[PDB]
Amino acid sequence: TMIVIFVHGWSVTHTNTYGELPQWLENQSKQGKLDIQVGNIYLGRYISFDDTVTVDDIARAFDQAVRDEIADKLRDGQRFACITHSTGGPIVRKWMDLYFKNNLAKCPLSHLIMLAPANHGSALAQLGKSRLGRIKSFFEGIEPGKCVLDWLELGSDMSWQLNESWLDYDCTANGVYSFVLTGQKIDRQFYDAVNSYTGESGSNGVVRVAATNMNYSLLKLHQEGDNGESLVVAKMTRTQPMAFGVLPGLSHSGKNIGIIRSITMANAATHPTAIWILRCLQVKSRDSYNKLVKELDNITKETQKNEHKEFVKTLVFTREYITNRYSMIIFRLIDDRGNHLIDYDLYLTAGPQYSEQALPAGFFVDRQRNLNNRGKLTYFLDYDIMEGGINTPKMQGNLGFRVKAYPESSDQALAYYRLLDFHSSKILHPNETVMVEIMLQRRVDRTVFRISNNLTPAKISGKPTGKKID
Amino acid sequence: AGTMIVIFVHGWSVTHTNTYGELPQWLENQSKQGKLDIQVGNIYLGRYISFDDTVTVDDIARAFDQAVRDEIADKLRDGQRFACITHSTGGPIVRKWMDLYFKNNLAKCPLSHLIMLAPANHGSALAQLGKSRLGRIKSFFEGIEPGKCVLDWLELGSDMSWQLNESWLDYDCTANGVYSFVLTGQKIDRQFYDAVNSYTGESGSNGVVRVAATNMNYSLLKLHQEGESLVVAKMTRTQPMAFGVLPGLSHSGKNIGIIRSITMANAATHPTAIWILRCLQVKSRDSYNKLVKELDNITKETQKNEHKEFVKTLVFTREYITNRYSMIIFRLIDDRGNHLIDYDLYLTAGPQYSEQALPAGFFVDRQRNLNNRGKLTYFLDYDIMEGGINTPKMQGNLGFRVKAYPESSDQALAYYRLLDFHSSLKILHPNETVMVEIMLQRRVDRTVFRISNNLTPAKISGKPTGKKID
Amino acid sequence: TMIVIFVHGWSVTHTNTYGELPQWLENQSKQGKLDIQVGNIYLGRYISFDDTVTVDDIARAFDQAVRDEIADKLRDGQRFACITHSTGGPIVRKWMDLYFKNNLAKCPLSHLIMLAPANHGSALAQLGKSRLGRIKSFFEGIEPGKCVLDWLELGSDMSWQLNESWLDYDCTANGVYSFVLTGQKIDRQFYDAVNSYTGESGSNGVVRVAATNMNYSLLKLHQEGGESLVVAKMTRTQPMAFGVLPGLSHSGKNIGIIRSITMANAATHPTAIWILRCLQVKSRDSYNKLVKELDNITKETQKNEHKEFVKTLVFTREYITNRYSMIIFRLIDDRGNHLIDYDLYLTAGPQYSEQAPAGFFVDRQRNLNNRGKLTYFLDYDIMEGGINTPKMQGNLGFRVKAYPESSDQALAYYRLLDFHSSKILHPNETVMVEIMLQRRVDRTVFRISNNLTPAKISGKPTGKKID
Amino acid sequence: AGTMIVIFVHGWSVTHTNTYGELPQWLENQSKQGKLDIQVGNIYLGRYISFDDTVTVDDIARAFDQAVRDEIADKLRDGQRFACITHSTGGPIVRKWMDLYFKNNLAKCPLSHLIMLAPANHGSALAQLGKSRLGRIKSFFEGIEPGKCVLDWLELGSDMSWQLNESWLDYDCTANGVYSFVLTGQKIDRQFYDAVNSYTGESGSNGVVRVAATNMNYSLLKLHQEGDSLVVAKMTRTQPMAFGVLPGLSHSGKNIGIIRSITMANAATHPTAIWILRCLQVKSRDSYNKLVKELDNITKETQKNEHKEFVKTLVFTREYITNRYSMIIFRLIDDRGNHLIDYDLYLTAGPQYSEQALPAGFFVDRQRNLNNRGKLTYFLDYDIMEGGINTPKMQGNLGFRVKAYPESSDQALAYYRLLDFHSSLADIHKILHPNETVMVEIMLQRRVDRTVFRISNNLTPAKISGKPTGKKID
Ligand SMILES: NC(=O)c1ccc[n+]([C@@H]2O[C@H](COP(=O)([O-])OP(=O)(O)OC[C@H]3O[C@@H](n4cnc5c(N)ncnc54)[C@H](O)[C@@H]3O)[C@@H](O)[C@H]2O)c1
Ligand SMILES: NC(=O)c1ccc[n+]([C@@H]2O[C@H](COP(=O)([O-])OP(=O)(O)OC[C@H]3O[C@@H](n4cnc5c(N)ncnc54)[C@H](O)[C@@H]3O)[C@@H](O)[C@H]2O)c1
Ligand SMILES: NC(=O)c1ccc[n+]([C@@H]2O[C@H](COP(=O)([O-])OP(=O)(O)OC[C@H]3O[C@@H](n4cnc5c(N)ncnc54)[C@H](O)[C@@H]3O)[C@@H](O)[C@H]2O)c1
Repeated sequence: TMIVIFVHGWSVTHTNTYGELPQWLENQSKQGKLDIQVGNIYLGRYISFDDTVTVDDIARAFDQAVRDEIADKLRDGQRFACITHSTGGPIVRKWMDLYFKNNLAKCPLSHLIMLAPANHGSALAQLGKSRLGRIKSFFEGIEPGKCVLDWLELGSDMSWQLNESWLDYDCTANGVYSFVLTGQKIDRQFYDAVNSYTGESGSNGVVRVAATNMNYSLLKLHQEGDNGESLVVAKMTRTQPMAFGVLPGLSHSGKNIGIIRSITMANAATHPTAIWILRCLQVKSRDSYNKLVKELDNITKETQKNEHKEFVKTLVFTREYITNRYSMIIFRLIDDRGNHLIDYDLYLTAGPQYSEQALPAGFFVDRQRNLNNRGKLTYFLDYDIMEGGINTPKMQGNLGFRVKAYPESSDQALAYYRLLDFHSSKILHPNETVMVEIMLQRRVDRTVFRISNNLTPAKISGKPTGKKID
Repeated sequence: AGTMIVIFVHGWSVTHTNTYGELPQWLENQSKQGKLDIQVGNIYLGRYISFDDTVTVDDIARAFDQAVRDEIADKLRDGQRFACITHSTGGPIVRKWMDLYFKNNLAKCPLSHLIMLAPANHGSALAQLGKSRLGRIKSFFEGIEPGKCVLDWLELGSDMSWQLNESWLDYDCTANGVYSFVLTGQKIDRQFYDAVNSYTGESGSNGVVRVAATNMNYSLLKLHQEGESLVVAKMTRTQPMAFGVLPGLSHSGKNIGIIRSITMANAATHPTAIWILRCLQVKSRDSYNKLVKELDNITKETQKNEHKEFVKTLVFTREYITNRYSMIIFRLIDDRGNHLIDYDLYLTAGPQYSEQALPAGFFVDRQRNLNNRGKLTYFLDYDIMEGGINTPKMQGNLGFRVKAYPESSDQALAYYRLLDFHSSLKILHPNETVMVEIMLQRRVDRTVFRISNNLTPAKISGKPTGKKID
Repeated sequence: TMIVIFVHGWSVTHTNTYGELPQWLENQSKQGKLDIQVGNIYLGRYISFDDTVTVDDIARAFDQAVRDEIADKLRDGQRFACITHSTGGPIVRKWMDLYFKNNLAKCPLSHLIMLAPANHGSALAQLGKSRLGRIKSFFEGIEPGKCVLDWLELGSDMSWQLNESWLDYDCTANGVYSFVLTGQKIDRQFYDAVNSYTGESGSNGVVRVAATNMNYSLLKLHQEGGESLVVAKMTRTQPMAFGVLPGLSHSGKNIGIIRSITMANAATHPTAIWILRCLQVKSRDSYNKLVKELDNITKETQKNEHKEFVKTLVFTREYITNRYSMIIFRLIDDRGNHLIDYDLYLTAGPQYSEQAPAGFFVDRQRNLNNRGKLTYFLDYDIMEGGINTPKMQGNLGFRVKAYPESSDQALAYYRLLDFHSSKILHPNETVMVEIMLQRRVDRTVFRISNNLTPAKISGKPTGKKID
Repeated sequence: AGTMIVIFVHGWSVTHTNTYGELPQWLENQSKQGKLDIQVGNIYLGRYISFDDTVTVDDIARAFDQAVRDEIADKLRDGQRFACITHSTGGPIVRKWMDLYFKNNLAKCPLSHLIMLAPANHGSALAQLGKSRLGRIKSFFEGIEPGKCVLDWLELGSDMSWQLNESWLDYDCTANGVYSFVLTGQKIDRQFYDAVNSYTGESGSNGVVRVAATNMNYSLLKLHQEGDSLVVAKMTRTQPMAFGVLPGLSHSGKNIGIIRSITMANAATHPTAIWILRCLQVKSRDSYNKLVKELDNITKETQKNEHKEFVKTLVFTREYITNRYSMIIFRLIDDRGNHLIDYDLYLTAGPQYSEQALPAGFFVDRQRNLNNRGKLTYFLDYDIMEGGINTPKMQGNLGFRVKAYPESSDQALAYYRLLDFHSSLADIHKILHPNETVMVEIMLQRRVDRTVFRISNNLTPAKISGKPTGKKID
């Protein structure tokens, strides 16, 4: 009654990317642990190395591939589970959005198990097609498709569109049980030295675990107050809870410790991914699901506690690597007129007074700005260093945002924005991404247009009246 | 329930209200003699900022609303309505202001008349030349360089002018007690022909804006591909509006500026002053109809007399041929929502429409928009087109052929197929622009995603099936 | 006692680009009309469709291929003749410049016959790699190397550099006999409706007649000086054989200048005819008589091809092809900078009015990598006809103004230059026009004062200039 | 029969001559007390335009010569020479001036002393930050946005910076009676730190210029790829110049600006006033060489006292570590004249020269020039590196590895070969010196395969194969 479909990631050119997990599940079903008839396990192959192919298209082609091989079985009423890796995750989420956003109860997918999904993007996607194809994790010279890489770029418009659309989902309430499994171990033998993201703390060498999590909040900040005063009003929303687990000592790819690539028949019984793939596949109820959620999070705590400090030693060097728990902000800033702000300055603030110079030492990990939509900003931060120094008596747990959009207020300004200030701290969570959309009031001065019945001609002064228009 | 207000609106790079010539002084006196009902002090000079890089057209239209309320909110509340006499970009400004504030209830927009002097309603070919290069041109000597965002508005094939004009397809000013008129000229002030820029003397233009781009009588043909490839044509058209081409008038200049060259002494004989007075005297649909025919007659008289111009000097003899012209603005997208940038576009003619059968001399110019490279503005010679195509061996045919890439090939995976629209005398009209939005069928090959239950790992072939997906 | 090597053009993937001319030169030699041993005819094949391969690469490679195959025969005192087509011409010209610039008496090349070389560039190159590859004749969809396009875009730095070096050449005096043979016929099937250059008058569909000629002048105008102003300096290459053959396009089996040559039509093919004559030249006299005969063929061809009437059951059209002139402008200043923002004017008439003949202009192009290189394409006949009249006194000049202009605030600017002359233009010829502007800096850019009381720094110009 | 003349020239962003603090009046009164021989009226305040986009550094140098000739022509004719005291970009400008008029006859240059305070001789990391972002920085609150041509010059690894400073390799200021000096500081004025641009508080700088960029004791390093892969290296170095890292001084600001904070009430105890007065008194090869010995001593003590700073407010406690750093400026060309832009560069250390063996914390910052993509400037911590490399297990080794593209592959036709260079932190002939910039020019051997051109006398037409021969052409 159960069908299983594997979906790989980008820059994949061989179906052994799935390791030996497919054979395992078929072999496990033969022993009564799964109800998968012979021939109901499918290996998915899709073309991710084409510059002309967008993400939507592959989601359209996935639909065509599903109806093609198993329309008869879906008519009988079987439903399938999705075990994806890397881009496969976002692809299937798009396919669901393209075909079942508002009738998920009638979607033929029964389970969706995502392995290290770049649900909120990969920092390396901005590196390009050629500079990143050189990294042996892809290899060829110029590997993955440009349009796939536009999607995965941090602060991507399409990424925001699909994830804000997914804010409304309720998979559990509709009989769809989704999960996310990821690791935070760097396969240090493949660290590209002149591309630090490959050994970034908080990642498996490719995707940051905070980008894997499907538990995230959208925070909308609207500027108000006429010419003073009131200013910012906040409204926050959150996805439905999803089973989230950071498993121990598993990187993104590679036979050695690849989250899926490292699965063999011999080690499947003790492979964290193999073990938990199955337990998720076994879910058939709401209580079973929620018991798996509270089990997975417990593991997440354990692995991130056990992988906090690492001492690797060669005959040449001695090194300690610190891996904490992290967070991610995707900032979008628009205005009340439809323009997308691209020129601005954004500050995190803290202290009794919400000063931009007060955040604890070491709060920052990385700042990236999207190439196509420049006005999108993705910050990568150390939640543990922050929360540690944030939550004290004389800092009071404060954290805020200050956007200085441009052009700024001046004695000659005619269309400009004002300083926006927000004071809070719950915005950030460990191993979580946050989407902050900040809407500013575009302020046009009355001088931009004036009328006077003084019919004696005169020069048109660019003299601002210092008074805004309604 | 009685009285008339008049508000003048100038054009771009205007820094002095003498841009309006002496037309305000004239109308005040004409109303004093009983030819209009305009109380003393109800004629207004508008002055807005067009030389600011930060100020948008939306900004100015919004600022116009505040300027109106700021000065004549009381009178409007008394049941008074104003007539906007606009010049150049002032027209696009006022149209945008009706769209922002009163589209779906024009019946009580405070505007009763809109007389539009030489407005780049469908853009100005000069805009793409740039800010610095244009400020140095003889058409811009009288002011400062133009705003970057204003220039983004008047660029041929611009998105904003497209958005505004498609919205104006649904307008109906006449039925709502709003009488709009467009008046322009087609004479080149040859003393201001920029040498290294032919647009400043382009036939069918007044040195700045093309006659066809001033007309508000335009169509929108949406051509959708279906499929053996098929095409479905659907066209709509604006409501009839008064349109006049007056004799021997340029865009600006004290010599023959359509409004700039109006003095107290020459107003009685000035074509602009005469017909502006007539237009303001309309208070009925029948009066509107009568003016429509009378104005069209002036267009045919004007374009008959100005067909040839003989310039002789002690140094050279020259003949200038100004005919009647047509304009297209092509938009090209696909059925998945993407906006296409790479395509080849053909006009067709003959028995079954060869791209090489067009009459010699059909072409005047084409321009590709800088921000949307998929927007194509063609400028053609309707006389020569119609003259050759409406013959027995030509059978009065015309069509479009679009070749968008990636094209069909063994490289397929993702591509488009040719479109052939087969039509016409109608698509073209003299002194008229037409918007041709063509929706393509994006085809995806099935190997873009396939699933197979053969658990034996294998390489992933990028070879298309030759069969598209749904 | 002679070797022949064929060199092809860009986007060529098959040796048949040379038509059947190679077998024709082997048979003509066997009949006693040339002294070529059997096996001394060579087909050169170089890669032009690789984005990473440069013209410098291909030249360096030509030398290695020559040495790899005929080092034996070259030391035995044989020397070879190169018959080039399209970009193959510039390639040999570059090789020539890499290994035998200072001593053409020791170069193994004895003859160079160039078939429609875009020696001064091709207007098509700017169209891009993708757009050009879609032209059915060369069809593929993205084809030629981008570095090849960089060399062959009008006004490119490299072709400019190679050809400035060529004002110092004199192949004939060094025993080397050079030739340019081209046509001006449009193969009208290959006309691309979205790219009008494909039928441009004054071209063979790809190369303009004035772009293949090696008879050009490099005119240098140095603005000196409140006033005083212009100084002119013109240098010109040594004479070369230039022939415009009848009824031949760039490529295609129908009327390709070399591609349409067959075993059966070679005797009447204008190319095969004059290729044999060019190879038979062996002295100053043979070269000079050949030169003038090509001049007669050029005037005969261009007089018969002035008007062409094409006929179809759907339309009847008339094609007028005149003789055209190309100017290539280079604009720098007395400091080494390359000027990008400026307006350029042709001026004519008694007062040299930039506003003064109708139809003078055909095309203008701005190079994509060097923004300051401006290429004119002009109708010489219409030009000469309108200016060499009583009321226009045959005058022709330039005017340039680089930005910043002299302004109320300008501190680093340029002064208008005005050249008066006319010989700059000749039909079927390109002229390279380098203009050195005088960069003027106002003193306010730097002042010193012993008034030690601090004060704000005003940037208002003093109205004076620094040395 | 003369006295000396002194001319101040400021840096970029300067709209007011108070940028020089009160140093000029101090030098006037100090001369009045017999400590200098400056006649009244022989001290000049220079003002050049740094905020105009149309104005290049070459135009500033040109204008300086005209200004000097406009004001003190007959003074210089009568046998007088002037001392230059510069701050920020004024340093390079004068250096550009000397190069335009006296490159190879410094014995005939009217300048007798050059005292540069915070010259971005090798550029400022802030220059890459466009002239719009940079005018928003609170430091130059009083100043307006730069001219773009000054930025292009100040940008790290700019071609024009490489040219002037490469021409300065053959200078010998001391041997021609010209006494030049570099006196900088490394204090961060923590009050004006722009939190959106961390360079403004970068360790190893004063807020604008890194200590490695000020110094004129630098080396040019050439690595020529040879073989039929072997490397041949040629190192060249400038003549010793006075170098001083003075204590507790930032770039600008009346609080602790190296020159902006100078008043007459604090001049007697201002390190910059003390040492400038000493430089101006140099009148021999002897006094000069012993003045640089003194500056080396102060440079040392300054960086030992400023290694650790602790700022304590009621809200937070912080500790800032500042060590000694070195700047590598990479230029990459090939033997054909082309400029290699696409490549990757690995510093390698330890036995067997592994890229993955560099000492932890070796790196501070990397920047790729905007106008010339082939220029790579690395900013490195010398102490952490020298500490980790000059140990038994590391054998004191440091090398370079550049790959260059296209690389060796089945593509081939025109490609490049791996360059492996080995040497350094030995203290005998090392490549990195503390508080120093090093210039590294990398020439790769462009390799073309024989398939790019073949000839054959088999006259039967055939398809042309782009299949690489795997063998190269000379
Ligand atoms: N590359 C990474 O792994 C990484 C790490 C941290 C942050 N980021 C951030 O991602 C964004 C893009 O990364 P980026 O590397 O292009 O920015 P960058 O500032 O680090 O480098 C800019 C350019 O210089 C190149 N370059 C840097 N070091 C080089 C070296 N040793 N050899 C050859 N080329 C070298 C880079 O490839 C890039 O083209 C930036 O915001 C950056 O701060 C990237
Ligand atoms: N800006 C600095 O102080 C700094 C510090 C260290 C290294 N660098 C290096 O200098 C080079 C260029 O500097 P960069 O800052 O442009 O590179 P970057 O990678 O840090 O940022 C790239 C773009 O994102 C913008 N941006 C980043 N954070 C922002 C924020 N909070 N608010 C508004 N805009 C923000 C930046 O202005 C920039 O346009 C890079 O190689 C970079 O790695 C810069
Ligand atoms: N195998 C791994 O997992 C791993 C992880 C981190 C660092 N390392 C290695 O440890 C050593 C110390 O690095 P770190 O942790 O102090 O800082 P880092 O590795 O985070 O590097 C900091 C910056 O310098 C770049 N860089 C790193 N190594 C380089 C090299 N050999 N050559 C040129 N650029 C390089 C990086 O891309 C980054 O921009 C490096 O050799 C580094 O390659 C290895």
